[PDB]
Amino acid sequence: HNYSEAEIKVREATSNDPWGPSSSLMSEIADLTYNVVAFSEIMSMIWKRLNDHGKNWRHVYKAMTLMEYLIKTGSERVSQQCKENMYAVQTLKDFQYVDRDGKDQGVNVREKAKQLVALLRDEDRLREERAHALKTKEKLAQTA
Repeated sequence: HNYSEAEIKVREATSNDPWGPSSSLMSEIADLTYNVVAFSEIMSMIWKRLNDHGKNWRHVYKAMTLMEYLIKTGSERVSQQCKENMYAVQTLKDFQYVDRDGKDQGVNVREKAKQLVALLRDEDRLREERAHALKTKEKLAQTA
């Protein structure tokens, strides 16, 4: 069918464009993770966007950025499902992409993957990361 609004938001937040996802858009997606229907659509689209290679690395990098944000500020179900699909996060630590100009863009995906896995496996730390992230999200909504 047509994409749901939640799916459209995830695709925009992970678009193959030279700009990272805005905090405002990620915050909207985070709220939608509490919606039982939207949650599954959101997660599925993120896993799909992470499934890419080489020159399409921005899809992957931005999808990881969004996943990190949702792990920290969305429903606790996000982190739960990421832990259950840990392998799919771990594989990204080996992603490679050096462009035609010889510049290593893939090292960025590898670095973010490494720190994303650490965030998911360090259980005591996740509690503190969520508290700080949620406070940051609250301030975002209370500022222009």
